[PDB]
Amino acid sequence: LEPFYVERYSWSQLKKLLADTRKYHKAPHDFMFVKRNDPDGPHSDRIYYLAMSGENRENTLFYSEIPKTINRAAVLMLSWKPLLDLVGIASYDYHQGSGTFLFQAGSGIYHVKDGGPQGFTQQPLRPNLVETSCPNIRMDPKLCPADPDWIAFIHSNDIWISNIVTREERRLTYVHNELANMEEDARSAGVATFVLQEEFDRYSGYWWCPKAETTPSGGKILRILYEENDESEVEIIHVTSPMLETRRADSFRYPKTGTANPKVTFKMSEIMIDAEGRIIDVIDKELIQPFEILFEGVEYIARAGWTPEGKYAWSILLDRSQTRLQIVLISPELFIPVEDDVMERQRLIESVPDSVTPLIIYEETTDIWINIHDIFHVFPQSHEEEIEFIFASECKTGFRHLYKITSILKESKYKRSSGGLPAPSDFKCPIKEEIAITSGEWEVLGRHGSNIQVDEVRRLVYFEGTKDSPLEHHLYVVSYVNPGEVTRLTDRGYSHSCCISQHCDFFISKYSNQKNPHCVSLYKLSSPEDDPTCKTKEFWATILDSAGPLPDYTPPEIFSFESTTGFTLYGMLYKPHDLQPGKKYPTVLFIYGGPQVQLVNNRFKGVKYFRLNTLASLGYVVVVIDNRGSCHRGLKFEGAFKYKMGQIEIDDQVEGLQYLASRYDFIDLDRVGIHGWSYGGYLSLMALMQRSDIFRVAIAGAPVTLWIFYDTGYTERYMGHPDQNEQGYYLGSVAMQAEKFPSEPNRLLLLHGFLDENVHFAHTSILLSFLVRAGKPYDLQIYPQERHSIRVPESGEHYELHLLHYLQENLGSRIAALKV
Amino acid sequence: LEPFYVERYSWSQLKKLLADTRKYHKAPHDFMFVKRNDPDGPHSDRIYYLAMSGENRENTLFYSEIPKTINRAAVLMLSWKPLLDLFGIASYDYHQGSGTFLFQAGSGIYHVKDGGPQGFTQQPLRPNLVETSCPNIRMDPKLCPADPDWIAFIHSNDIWISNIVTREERRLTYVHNELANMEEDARSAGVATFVLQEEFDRYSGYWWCPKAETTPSGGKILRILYEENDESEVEIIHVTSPMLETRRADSFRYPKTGTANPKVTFKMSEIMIDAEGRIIDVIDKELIQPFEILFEGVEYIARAGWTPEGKYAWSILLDRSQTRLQIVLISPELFIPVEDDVMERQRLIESVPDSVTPLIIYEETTDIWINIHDIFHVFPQSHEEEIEFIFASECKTGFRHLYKITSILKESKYKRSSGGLPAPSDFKCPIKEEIAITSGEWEVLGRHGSNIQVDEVRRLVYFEGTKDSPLEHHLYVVSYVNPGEVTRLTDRGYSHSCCISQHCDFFISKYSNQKNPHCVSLYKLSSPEDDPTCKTKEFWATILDSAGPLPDYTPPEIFSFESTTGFTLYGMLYKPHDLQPGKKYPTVLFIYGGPQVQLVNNRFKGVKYFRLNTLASLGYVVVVIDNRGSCHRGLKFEGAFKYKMGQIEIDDQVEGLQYLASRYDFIDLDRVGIHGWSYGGYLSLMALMQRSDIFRVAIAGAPVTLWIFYDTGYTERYMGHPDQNEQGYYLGSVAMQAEKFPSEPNRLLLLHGFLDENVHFAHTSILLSFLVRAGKPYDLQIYPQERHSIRVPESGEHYELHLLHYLQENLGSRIAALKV
Repeated sequence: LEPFYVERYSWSQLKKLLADTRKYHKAPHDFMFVKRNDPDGPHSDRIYYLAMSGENRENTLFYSEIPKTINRAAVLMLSWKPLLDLVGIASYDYHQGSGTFLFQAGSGIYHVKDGGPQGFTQQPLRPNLVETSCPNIRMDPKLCPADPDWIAFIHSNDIWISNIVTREERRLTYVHNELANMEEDARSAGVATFVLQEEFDRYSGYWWCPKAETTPSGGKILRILYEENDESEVEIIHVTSPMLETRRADSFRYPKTGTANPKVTFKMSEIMIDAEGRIIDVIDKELIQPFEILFEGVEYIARAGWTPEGKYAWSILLDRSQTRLQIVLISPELFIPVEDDVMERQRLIESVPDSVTPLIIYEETTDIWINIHDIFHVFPQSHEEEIEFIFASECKTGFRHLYKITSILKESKYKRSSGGLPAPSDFKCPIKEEIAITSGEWEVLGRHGSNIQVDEVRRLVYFEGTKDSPLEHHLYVVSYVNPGEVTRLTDRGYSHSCCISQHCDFFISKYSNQKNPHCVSLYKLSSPEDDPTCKTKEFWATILDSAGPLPDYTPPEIFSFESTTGFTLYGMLYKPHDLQPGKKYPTVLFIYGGPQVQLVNNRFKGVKYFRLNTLASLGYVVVVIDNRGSCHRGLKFEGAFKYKMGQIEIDDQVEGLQYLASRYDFIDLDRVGIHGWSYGGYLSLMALMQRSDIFRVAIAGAPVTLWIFYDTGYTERYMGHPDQNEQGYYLGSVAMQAEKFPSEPNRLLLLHGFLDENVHFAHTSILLSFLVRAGKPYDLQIYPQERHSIRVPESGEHYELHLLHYLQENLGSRIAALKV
Repeated sequence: LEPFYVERYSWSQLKKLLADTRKYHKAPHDFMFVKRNDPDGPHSDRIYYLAMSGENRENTLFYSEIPKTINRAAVLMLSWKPLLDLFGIASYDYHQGSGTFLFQAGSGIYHVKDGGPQGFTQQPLRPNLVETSCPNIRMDPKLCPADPDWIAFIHSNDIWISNIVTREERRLTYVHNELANMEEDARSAGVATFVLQEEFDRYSGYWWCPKAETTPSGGKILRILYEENDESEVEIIHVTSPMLETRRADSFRYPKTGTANPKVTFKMSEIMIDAEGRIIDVIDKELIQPFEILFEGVEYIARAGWTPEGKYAWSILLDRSQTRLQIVLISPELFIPVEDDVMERQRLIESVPDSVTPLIIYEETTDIWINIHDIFHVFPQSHEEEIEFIFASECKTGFRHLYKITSILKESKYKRSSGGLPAPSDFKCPIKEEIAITSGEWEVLGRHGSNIQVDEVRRLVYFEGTKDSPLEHHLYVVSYVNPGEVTRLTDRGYSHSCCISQHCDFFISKYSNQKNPHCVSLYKLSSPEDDPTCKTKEFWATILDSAGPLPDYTPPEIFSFESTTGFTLYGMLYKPHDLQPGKKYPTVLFIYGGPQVQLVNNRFKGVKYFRLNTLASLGYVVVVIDNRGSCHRGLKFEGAFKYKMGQIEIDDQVEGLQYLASRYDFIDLDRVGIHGWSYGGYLSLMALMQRSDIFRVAIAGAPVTLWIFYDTGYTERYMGHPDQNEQGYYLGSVAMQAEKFPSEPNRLLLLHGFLDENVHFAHTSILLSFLVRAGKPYDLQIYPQERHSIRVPESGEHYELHLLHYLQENLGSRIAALKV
């Protein structure tokens, strides 16, 4: 069986090849339905959404008209109507009673009105700048749901509010100083700190109370819950400033694993507004006892918000190890004004009843980890001493499922005036009811936009899950009263990502598969008159048509194999284009292989993984395998590498590789390469360390080389604290095992964005430090202008060019074979 | 001619080859002569000196006995007797009258006596630790020459003094606070700042007055001249900290070319002491008028000290462009106490006479630049109206020569009482006499320890120079009264580094040549009875013996050629070992090429440049050429590249390369590589950029890629201010011309110490950013533990390993030909 050697192009020629194939190459999202309520008009709804409409175009608001009826013989294509007059807009708020949109576009915060009592526009509206006296950029703007005249935003790590008709502007928090350096002033209000944004996907740190309390004089009280962080004890790291001329570095509060997270607490801003819409006074309030006493054991505020009527604030709270989750109701009466005078302050503590107390309405544990999600729905309060809610969890069965829970709002055993600390269980509510709404060997999805929509009239819950296949996401519906069978609403053969109307009579799906690029289509939901539980769908219109099967892109084929570990493991195979019979080709394993990611599924890969096809076209077999630890296969599948990251993943990659090599004799196992970014770079190094017999070259992008360098939230989920897993951290850190790398050159390539604040460059430089100490060869490429991703096209072009040339010169071509 | 190809050794074989050739592998310095004064004893002198006894041992004081007579049939090897037994030392201080040594060894400052009234030890001495209350490390200790009980030192950028018998310890300056961080507190006293240490080789910023003024009470006043620096307006730069696990950078005051140098002034500390050694008071004193007014146009305090009688402080002052030098006498009466009260301060200003004024006893200019040196001898004052001194200069002829000068210390035309400002020439002293002691097309040496020694009895001056050859330094002697014949004292055929005993009856030479490793020998000076002016020498004893003609080292041969530019240029050629007939070999140009350095001379290159021989043993031609700009050829030769660094150097390299190619068939001009560090790395990049027709590969170490990033003292000397040389700065900066690099890979290797504070790593990172932008390929090696030098052995070994392997794979071997 003869070895195929790839065509040996020059650097200039490969640049041309890449530029030519690139030359040919954002979908609508954040949908919202608003009813017309016009009996004579032809339209039932107007949908609003964010999209581009061009390769080089700002992301902006559009609308389309949903007609009451359609021509069912034809296919309706909805025209995109620009909502606004002339990157861009990333998200938007809406208040339905008034029609007020609010959004940030560049530095400015703007608002328009459509769909309210004002009616529906037929032409682009003019964005109205919310004026300000704040010198710096305003971040994270939110409408007050109780009063759409008021917004809030962050300026220099403090909370501000601004009235968009009276033009009044007030600062609510005085925690940060814009003029002081960060080393001395490390406190913020209303802002999620690094670990929360990066490792829990919480981006805001303040929440409007959705209802206004009326006052005696005919005014009102608006309310804002917010987290206040003190990062004074968090370690300070320096990362190189993008302006390389300065030869300077930015300071950065980075809680590395096994060191202090920020000191956190809850606060409440109480804004008194008079009859004319003007601020009487602002009273800043704090918890009656400190956070550590009321919420024992809690490290992270994972999520937060309010109940629909604004009676209680809620929060989802994690312990340090992230094996215990608590859902806690927090009353506004737990908050007292911040007081310097101890005499007046002691009176305010004694004035608040002992009956007012935190209410832990739910608690769960696991000995794997808590995966945080966005599913949490709270029904209206039927009775004063009860609360009903839907939550999702992997803790019961090891797959994420929905549960309808009723908890009893009991007065606590603990009395505050007695002058003691509460026992752990004193705030725990008892569980009256806990019904499993779903179950099986498959999960409900709750991250990255996936959530539930609850029809309260027909008593149903729409959700996304993996019930039909782990390679496809689908829309499902089921009753939450008499949970029986689960009706799938999307068609098989594509993977779907869906949005359901607030009115529960429509859903939109963005869908694709390996062959076809992503589509976006609208579907009307119907039920037969005799049974509202039973749900059917009908195609209504196309929002975004697929480009169709692209020329010069051959998709891969999805394979599987029964692993010796007792799991089916899936993969993607790109056959090298124009197979010559009786010839064996060089192979390139592309890998990520860490938690919270699945690379192998029935989705279009011709956008993001286009260069895998380019490798196939030059004569490389390309393989991708989701090893144990990847998502969408349940908690036990995910848990396989708890305490043991780096030890198992390459066994699955090799087992899958050898499966393919037996069934396909065109795979040359003497010329295999491995490449990945972040965790993929990490495993690319482990592959070369552990299995140098199988892997000739390894190309590691932004690799974790040393787990002690990575943050608290991520590293302690999967590896625990470093003091209690000394062997796991050692075996999982490539920089502590530099002697295991080859003494042969032209096998190791390290790639790194120099400005990376996520996986610090330090990971690479310390690896290099030990490789140099151990007399080991390496190749290195730096991207001086890039962080963790590659954003500037020139850097990405150079990356791809160097990668192809490296694979050619050290793996694929005939000159590569001669170098040994 | 058939092409020779070097053997393809593996990475492991090359490591072994480098380790075997290394397996077989700091001379005596800082000499001092002390007379025995023992008529009955066998020894005339004891010599003390710093050295390293073994390979891995520390640097300490030793001594040897100089006998009154010698067996002239035999060769006396002096035995090294350890002075200390410490339960290291970079320098020491000594007081003749008392016999007190003072030195720093590690964190401690020590004192111990030998060779005065207390006698001469016959075994190692255990030193006495100086007591302190200071928490941080103490720097730059100096004995008071007027009282060996008193020492000074620096602690946290302020001057302290302490008494080694009474144990009194007083802080003299209150200019820096260690508690406040670097960003806000930028003042220091007694310390030379960055630029003056790197670019002017001044390491101290305070000078003891050599004499004590007696008080009528019975005590005395001791004085310390010092410079006070304010670095507030100097730019702050961040350099990666050596502890890579911290992921932090350290702050550094780095005055980049075209920006503010430190604000500098002179101060005077007056220490009043009572009759029995106790301090009475300390008065800190400042200049009567500001530094800028008294010393118009002066940027740099290049050198400073006192006249031997202690009457005047002196200073050598440069303007910003470093084309004007002034020697200035500064009376203690020009200093007044520092006063807050403005009325009491104006009393003190008026209490100083108008006759007391700064005295500019010498001034010179040049169209090239002033090279600062350490030669300045002031004779005793016979008349109070006159000062006689010897100074050296290149400004008269273009070569450095000694001049005896007499200046009239006149009363100035400027009066302070008049209430105006002094004009430029008001402080200039008229020149009574200016005799040239030496002359010719050759230079006197005044840097790196080269200096003069004056014999005031015989009226002679000993010096070092290039008179006999620019490839050899030799010791000479000449009269300063009736200068004529210059008598060489060292033997032709070696290059010498010498020092003369204070008593002018002995000199020591460290000498070597191309064939023989370095030796150190003692020679006795004497005169014939008929003429004290005449000096002869005789070999007395060896201090450090030769290793002998070194096994497995083959030295190069020095050559020269008559350049088209009108100068003879010198070079070194390493012929390949086992030179086959009718074959041509790959060539490696090693380069520095910047100012203040000469690579080609008659010295042993088998230690520092041992690996050039190793390259020749593998079959490489190695060439080194001293292009125009290199030192030891006069100021006109050196000035060739003024305003245009990087534009002329490679022309000379290539001319010398073509000269060798026409005279030797074995040089294969199709396979020429270039390599150097610092300025050599810079020129290696320029070589590939400008002349890719000549040079196949370039290995750039710590390269200056961008002259705006380099400091004031160096860059502005050679290139002027950036506004006055926009094109020279552009053309001289390789990062600004990234498009000129090759589109072929395997031609450019970048080497850089990651922690380099001198040539910042940003030179590389910025070059790489432009190379990425221009789609150009590069190879990169980082040394994460190294600064500008490569100190840690592992880093050095890896560098040598990787460089050999790179040259093999991309220049020398058969695979290198097939790669193109």
